[PDB]
Amino acid sequence: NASSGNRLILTQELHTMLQKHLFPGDGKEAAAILICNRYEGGRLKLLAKELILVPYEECKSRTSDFIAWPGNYLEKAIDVAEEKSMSIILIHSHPGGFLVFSDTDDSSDMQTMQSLFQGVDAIHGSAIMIHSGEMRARLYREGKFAENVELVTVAGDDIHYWWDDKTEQQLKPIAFTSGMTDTFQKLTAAIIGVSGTGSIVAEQVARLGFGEILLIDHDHIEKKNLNRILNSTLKDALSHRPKVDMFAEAIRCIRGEDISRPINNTIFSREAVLAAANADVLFCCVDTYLARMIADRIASSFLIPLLDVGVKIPTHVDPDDGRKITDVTGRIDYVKPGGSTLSDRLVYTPELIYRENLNAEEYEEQLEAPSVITLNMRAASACVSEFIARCFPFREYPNKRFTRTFFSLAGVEEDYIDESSITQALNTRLAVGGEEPLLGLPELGD
Amino acid sequence: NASSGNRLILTQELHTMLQKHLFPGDGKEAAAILICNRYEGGRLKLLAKELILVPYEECKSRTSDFIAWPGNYLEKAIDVAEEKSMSIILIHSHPGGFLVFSDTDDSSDMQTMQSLFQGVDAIHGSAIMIHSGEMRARLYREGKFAENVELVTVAGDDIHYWWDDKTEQQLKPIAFTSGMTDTFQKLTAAIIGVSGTGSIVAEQVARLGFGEILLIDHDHIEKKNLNRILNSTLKDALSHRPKVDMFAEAIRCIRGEDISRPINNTIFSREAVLAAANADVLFCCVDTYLARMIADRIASSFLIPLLDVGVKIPTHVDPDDGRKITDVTGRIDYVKPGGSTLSDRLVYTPELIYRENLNAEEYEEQLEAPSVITLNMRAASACVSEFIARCFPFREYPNKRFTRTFFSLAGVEEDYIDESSITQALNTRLAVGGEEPLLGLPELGD
Ligand code: NA
Ligand code: NA
Ligand SMILES: [Zn+2]
Ligand SMILES: [Zn+2]
Repeated sequence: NASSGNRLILTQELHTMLQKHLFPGDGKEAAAILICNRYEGGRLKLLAKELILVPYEECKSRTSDFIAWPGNYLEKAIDVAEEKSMSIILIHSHPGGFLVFSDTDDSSDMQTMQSLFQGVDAIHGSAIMIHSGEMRARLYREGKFAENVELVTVAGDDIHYWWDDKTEQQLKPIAFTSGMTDTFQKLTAAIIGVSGTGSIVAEQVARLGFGEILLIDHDHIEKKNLNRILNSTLKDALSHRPKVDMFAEAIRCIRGEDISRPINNTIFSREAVLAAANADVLFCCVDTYLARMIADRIASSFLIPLLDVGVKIPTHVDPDDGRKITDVTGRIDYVKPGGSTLSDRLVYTPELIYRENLNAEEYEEQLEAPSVITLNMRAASACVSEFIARCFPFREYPNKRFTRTFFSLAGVEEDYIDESSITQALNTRLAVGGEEPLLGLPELGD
Repeated sequence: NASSGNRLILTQELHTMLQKHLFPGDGKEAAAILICNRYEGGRLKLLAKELILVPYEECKSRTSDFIAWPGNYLEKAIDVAEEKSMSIILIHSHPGGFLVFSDTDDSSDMQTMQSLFQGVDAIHGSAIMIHSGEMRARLYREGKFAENVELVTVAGDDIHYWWDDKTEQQLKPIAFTSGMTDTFQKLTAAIIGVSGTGSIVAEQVARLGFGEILLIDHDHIEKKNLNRILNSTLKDALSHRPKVDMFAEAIRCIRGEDISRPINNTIFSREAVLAAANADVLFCCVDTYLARMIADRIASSFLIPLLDVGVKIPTHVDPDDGRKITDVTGRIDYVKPGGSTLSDRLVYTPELIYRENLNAEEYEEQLEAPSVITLNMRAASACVSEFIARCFPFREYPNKRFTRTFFSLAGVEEDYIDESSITQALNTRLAVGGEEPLLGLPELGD
């Protein structure tokens, strides 16, 4: 499938360190080793986890077109990878060259990939980088060539997609053009919540040409939903139709192809998490602290960029006038793997999740923003535009300045927070993939 | 129908003058006369055109609960109305009172309405105002009571809807609540252009609960349209389905009721103009100078508030990088009857319309914003929110400050222009209704 391609994902931080080591300035090849976890869902994703730099002095020969792999650094990589059968990717630079593997590279790989597989029974591979930072990679199974990596990607402040070469033109597209659609057609988007905002995110993702669209929601269409959920009908409400099934069918009719994957479940489930982990981008549109935390942990664990959107209309009672709107607000948060998280930004806290679960049990035992499509659309359009701006930069300022966006329609103000202003906690789950218990939550354990 | 109610429409300027005369501060009743044109479409609309203030000194008696109508001012009103059979509305104030017609008012009307009809064979009526400016009115046919006016309205910087009293609660609703839906259910919206922006405007108007939705467009769904037009399907494109018929059917399914009126024609037609003139609000979403001028003239002629929206993505070729986005922009203009127009704001000019028509003929004889739903949604959501903000004020600043809105997503700036900063030309077509040739354009003549 156009939505079954494999992935090698590096964090921005690891990629920056790698590029700096591979291009010291003397124009000679240099070497490094990436040790990766894997997620083997509908597509294979290699998740860069550890980096070993091969010192220049340790390489018996370094020239502008060759580097000798010191055997003991292969062994050091085997020693890191052995316990969890991690994938080992050997990387070298092509200063003054091109992103093409040479005959020497092929013949070297034939030797080194057999050594790596004898050390660790796992998929391994090799990669090359040019000075710009762009990479190509390929994988070897049982120590013998299997396949190129379709996509090497880094979701930084800007999102970088480096595609395996084809005979067709593959220039980076400009925002809002048809090359944009070409990129999106090879990507998978996950919509968490087919909500007031999420149905609008999903509509845009569909019409922008994304190749696979996961829809995650356990809720149903109701009469109260009809003022907000795109594509929903009165008939849908009268049969309490699941939101994900309604929207999957809409996408099928819009696109002429069954490219949506409806998951009728809460995001707090093994089913939803394992499906979402396959995606190339997460859009979190569920207005609970729990859901935002799950999305946060998926994004870190599986190295997926995350866009989180919320809106609010707080009200108060005025002594003289009665109930009044207090404010009308929206928030868009972009989270890059290894950058500050939703937790760091206090979008949720342990206490807020605790109180929210208690209140849900109180509401269960016992058993103001009613018409808000305009606000939902104002926020959801900004949310998807943020993804476009990071894939195909078009703003007059660096994308890092817009890491958080807050707007008020009552105060007619919009403010931006730069990534560098956000304190970061230690991120223990980065690139751990599906290590059990899933996301560190025993409730999701196997 | 809930969409067949009649209307008495005053301009903000006339209403302000009327209220000032009716409430000089001595707490005694005062009197004035409104002379109105009419539009008799699917609903009767009285369009306030001229105002005669009855001087306090000319009234034989003025008390806190009575005023004597001087007969010669009825004759002056007859003399103004005679040529074009205009409707005459007698207005007096209720200082310290309520918006209820008294027995004295009923008995007075029985006399004066017969005199008015003997003078001018037309519908006439009477109205009352309290100090706040709120009004009630009723109409007399052949000089005898016929019916109350369902809605007296002034579209100023704020939009005022004064509804005929019912046994049910009728408090002014707060933005984004259910009372909002109650107001909208009695209104007619006209969507000019079921375009990238117009289909999103129409979707919001539908789900917000508007009672009647006119859709005006001659264009069809095509494959190139599927990345932008809400509710459109591949099947729609394969049969080149008219946009208005596609969207009318969507609205029927969404709302469970056939409340849309699809007009498969250009706005530059007698059919479209006469349909639009029935509306309570115009949304202009067609990106031609001609269409914006027609909408401008409809709004002035029939006293309809107008929201005009456009977006642009100018591009340029960079010597070093190739084609680049120059800017990514949107514009929302609110036009109130008697306020500055789209012409005043140079949204179109005679020269721009002339050149546009020549280029269309050049293109005819001979025979960059391709994927832009996110921008269309960002602009269309702001456009409908602007209507909400003026009907149910919720901003921390006066609505007049936001008469024009300009935003750039590339420069990350949004600017507002106040009505008071815009120069106004003489507005010769204000409240002339369907005087021929329609809109002053011989091409639309009968
Ligand atoms: Na970090
Ligand atoms: Na004027
Ligand atoms: Zn090489
Ligand atoms: Zn009275």
